[PDB]
Amino acid sequence: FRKMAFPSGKVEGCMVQVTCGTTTLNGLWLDDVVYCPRHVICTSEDMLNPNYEDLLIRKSNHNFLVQAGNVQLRVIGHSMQNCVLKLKVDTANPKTPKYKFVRIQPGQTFSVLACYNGSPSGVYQCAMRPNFTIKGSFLNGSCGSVGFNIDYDCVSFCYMHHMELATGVHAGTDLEGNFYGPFVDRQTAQAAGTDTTITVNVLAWLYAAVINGDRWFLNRFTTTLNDFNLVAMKYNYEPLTQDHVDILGPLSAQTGIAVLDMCASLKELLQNGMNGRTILGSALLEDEFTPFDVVRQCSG
Amino acid sequence: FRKMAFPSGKVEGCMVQVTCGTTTLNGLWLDDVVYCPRHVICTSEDMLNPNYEDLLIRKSNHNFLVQAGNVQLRVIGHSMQNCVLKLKVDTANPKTPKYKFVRIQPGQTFSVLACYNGSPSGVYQCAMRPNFTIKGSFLNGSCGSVGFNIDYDCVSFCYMHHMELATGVHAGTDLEGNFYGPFVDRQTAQAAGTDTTITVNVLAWLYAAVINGDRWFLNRFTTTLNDFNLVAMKYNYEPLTQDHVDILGPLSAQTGIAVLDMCASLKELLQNGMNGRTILGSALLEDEFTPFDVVRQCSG
Ligand SMILES: *[C@H](O)[C@H](CC(C)C)NC(=O)[C@H](CC(C)C)NC(=O)[C@H](CC(C)C)NC(=O)OCc1ccccc1
Ligand SMILES: *[C@H](O)[C@H](CC(C)C)NC(=O)[C@H](CC(C)C)NC(=O)[C@H](CC(C)C)NC(=O)OCc1ccccc1
Ligand SMILES: [Mg+2]
Ligand SMILES: [Mg+2]
Repeated sequence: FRKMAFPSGKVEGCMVQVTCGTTTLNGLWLDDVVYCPRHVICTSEDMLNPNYEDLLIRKSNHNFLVQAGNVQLRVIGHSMQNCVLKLKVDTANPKTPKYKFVRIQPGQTFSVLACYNGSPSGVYQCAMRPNFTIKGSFLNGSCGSVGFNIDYDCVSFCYMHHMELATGVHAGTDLEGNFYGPFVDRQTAQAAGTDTTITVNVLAWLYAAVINGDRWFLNRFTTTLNDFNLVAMKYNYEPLTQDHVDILGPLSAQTGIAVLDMCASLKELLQNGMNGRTILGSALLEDEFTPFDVVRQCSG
Repeated sequence: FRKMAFPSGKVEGCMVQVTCGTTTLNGLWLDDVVYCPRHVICTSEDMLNPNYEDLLIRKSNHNFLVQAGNVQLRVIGHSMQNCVLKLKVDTANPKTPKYKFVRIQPGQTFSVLACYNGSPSGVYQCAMRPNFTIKGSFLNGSCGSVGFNIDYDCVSFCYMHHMELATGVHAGTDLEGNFYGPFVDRQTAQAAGTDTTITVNVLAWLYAAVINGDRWFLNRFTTTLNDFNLVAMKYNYEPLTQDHVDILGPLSAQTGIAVLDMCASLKELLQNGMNGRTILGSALLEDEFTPFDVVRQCSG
């Protein structure tokens, strides 16, 4: 059981480079539109307190330099949608996959194609934290890298990288420019607030462990939804609902282990620790696998 | 700091499906040759004790069905090289990237494009263990999935998946068909032997932690190569050499922390445990990042 990203080839064909002034970052080229973070128009001084409407008014189509590999795209229109800039270009991307723009929920996962200067660097699998941050690896110039899921042949774009809030914690928007969480694209200190552990993901991962022969943690107890959620609150785990029980149905039926039974095992993991032992090669409870991720990786 | 795979698009364009009899698996289509595990010619009974030379003699070009998406490739020659079958087809793959075949060393890393029926499923980053196994996620029909590294525009293929030795541990060949380790492509029980922790990778990861602000583990001590390797042997860590010290040079110079100083810190991590604390969000020492992987992810 590995943390698996989606194959990134369909997204690789959409990455371009966007330059305005001296600032360069990544753009997503779909049909005849290039999407990128609006702060590409900012100077370093601008970023401390930008008036984006005023700043964009001083830019014309020809101040936006868009480069797809080594061919240069002619910008014929520009528009601000929330925190994203949409650059109308004169050429439809011939590599445009079937795609949708989706806004994901906290606790769902996606792949990130980290890019620099319009060039792919690596791919990794992320979860949208309950506090709407992402724990990623993003260096300067990675802005505009996108997060996505693939359903057969259709790419569902769900995230675009905008900013680093603190060491190792990042924030961004959907592809309509709306930030996930309360963040703004301004270089002023911003609080993310208390995060929580994604309970249903932890349970899915425990099922993954059972499916892969790892079962030391299974205990003699059961529990109730309410009894468990009292334990969940003390450990800053999200409350478990019947919706979550339902989504775990494939895993509970595959293993013959009732969800409430697994909750009892999790509760004892929480109150007693792991005692130097290991689950699926990890010494902490992993919460960045959704139930679908587990079924997917166990279905091929 | 995330475990990052290479962008998989260049490899996606080379995956095909290979069927012989009822057995189907993945093939790698490069130029006018398709590479795949030779056990595609085996029945379930054959796999218990195959005579591959005898079994292949009963197959002609037309018993090999090769499918690239929905177009079918005409097989005009077949050849066994070690444990790999090479199927000469009548069409060069128009998506063939610049590529090399390389045989990696234990402790080096690579990306795996897990595939089923010739179709990409996911990508993840792996290390070749010191005992020449890989800890991956491979279901039935994943054989022929390949491991690779990318240097700018050139794909270095280094691994092809052949078999599961035990729950969660896998074995395979280079692209010349030579198994990594002592394994054979036969369904008989096979020992992998004692694994060891990749010391130089652990040290690189500790540097990654310092680069990312995580430094609680840094201590007041230093040590010597010989003193440290006495501690390494007791904990089944590979001995550290001056070659390894040299490769850590970029990280030691970036952080201002001497390698032997970090070894002292690692030694105390080893003898005292982690005391419920965390390094880069992990509760165990991670050894599947090479020094180059760390420089790469810290260089963009
Ligand atoms: C885009 O490529 C780049 C990637 C970063 C990893 C550098 N992002 C930005 O340039 C972005 C532009 C502003 C207008 C949103 N700024 C940041 O991401 C910035 C980087 C940190 C290291 C300063 N983060 C930020 O401003 O968060 C708010 C903040 C302010 C002051 C102190 C801490 C946090
Ligand atoms: C290819 O797609 C497939 C992927 C496996 C994950 C199923 N591999 C094989 O079909 C391969 C063919 C043989 C001739 C190498 N067999 C295995 O991989 C087999 C699977 C296990 C679950 C039986 N592993 C194996 O034979 O290892 C040796 C062995 C034998 C007996 C008991 C334990 C281990
Ligand atoms: Mg912005
Ligand atoms: Mg074989």
